[PDB]
Amino acid sequence: ADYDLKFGMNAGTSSNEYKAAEMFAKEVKEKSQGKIEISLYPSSQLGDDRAMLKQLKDGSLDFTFAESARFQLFYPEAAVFALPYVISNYNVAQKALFDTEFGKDLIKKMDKDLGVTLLSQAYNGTRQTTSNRAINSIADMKGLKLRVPNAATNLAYAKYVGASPTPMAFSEVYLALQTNAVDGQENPLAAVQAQKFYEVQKFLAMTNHILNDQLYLVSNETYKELPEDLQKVVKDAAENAAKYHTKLFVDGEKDLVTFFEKQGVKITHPDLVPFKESMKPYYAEFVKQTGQKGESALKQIEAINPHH
Ligand SMILES: CC(=O)N[C@H]1[C@H]([C@H](O)[C@H](O)CO)O[C@](O)(C(=O)O)C[C@@H]1O
Ligand SMILES: [Cl-]
Ligand SMILES: [Cl-]
Ligand SMILES: [Cs+]
Ligand SMILES: [Cs+]
Repeated sequence: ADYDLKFGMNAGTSSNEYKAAEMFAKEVKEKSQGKIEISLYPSSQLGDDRAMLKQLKDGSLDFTFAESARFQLFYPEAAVFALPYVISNYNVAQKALFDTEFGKDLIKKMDKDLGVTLLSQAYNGTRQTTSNRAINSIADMKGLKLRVPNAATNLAYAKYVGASPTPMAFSEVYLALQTNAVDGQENPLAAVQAQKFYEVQKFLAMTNHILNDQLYLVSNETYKELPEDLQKVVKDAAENAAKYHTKLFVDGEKDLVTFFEKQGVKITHPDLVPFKESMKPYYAEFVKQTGQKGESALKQIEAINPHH
C-alpha cells in the first residue's frame, strides 16, 4: 500500500515462475507488515523480457525475470551462458555467475550501467525440442521449421543443426504450432506443460541443448527508495523464492516425461554426439566475434567441475 510495486513476466499463470513469484509477493507483504504489495503481470502483458528489462532501467517496472544469457544484448560475451552444450548443469550455471571473475563483473555492470540489482538466481530448466514429426537423429532437423525466441543463441542452435529458424514471441507459439505455421519449438519441459504445447505436438526429443537460469531483478530506482530494513526483506524473500523456484523445476524434470507419455507424446533420445559436433564452428564464431573477453569467459566456464 505504501509501495504498490509491479512484477512483470513472460510466463503465464500456470507456470512454475508465476508460482515462485506469488510466494515472493506473499512473503514481502507479510514481512514488510503490509507496507509493500507486489502485483504480478504475467503473459507478456507489459511486453517481452527485452521490453521489461528496459522498463526496469527506466524505473517504470519494479521487478522482472531474466536469464543471465539475456544480457548478451548489452555485453556480447554474456552469450557464453547460452552457447549450446557448454553449461552442463545448474551447478555450473551458479558458479559461472557468482564464482568467476567474468560473472562477478557482469553483476557489477548490471547495477552500474543498466540500473538493475540482482537479488537471486534460480534454475529454469533445460531446453528440449518438440515437433510434429519424430526427431530420431540430427538428420531429422534438416529443414525443420523450428520456432525460436528472439535471441541470437537460440537462432544459432537452430541454424547450426540444420533447421530453419523462425523467431517469434512466446505468446504466439501455441497458435503457430496448432496451425503448423512452424513444425516445432524448443523450451524446458515445464514450459511445454504450462503452455500446453503437448496438445499440439506429438513428439518430444531430448536434445538437452541450452540450460536456463532465472534472475530475480529489481529496478535500482525502486530499490534505492526502500529503507534498508525493507531492502533486506526484499532480498531475503527473493533468495527464499529462488530456492522454491529451483525445487519446482528439479522435481518436474524427474516426473514430466511420464506425464507427457500419458498425454500421447512420443519421446525420442537422438544421439547427441552429432548435435554437439555441429556446434563446434559456432564456438569458433563466438570467439572470433567477442575476442579475448569471450575466449576468457569460455575458459573460466569450462574450468568449473560439474560435480557437487
Ligand atoms: C525470463 C524469460 O522471459 N524467459 C523466456 C525465454 C527467454 O526470453 C529466452 O530464452 C531468451 O533469453 O524465452 C522463452 O523460453 C520462450 O520464448 O520460448 C519463454 C521464457 O519465459
Ligand atoms: Cl529432414
Ligand atoms: Cl499430443
Ligand atoms: Cs500440430
Ligand atoms: Cs535506501
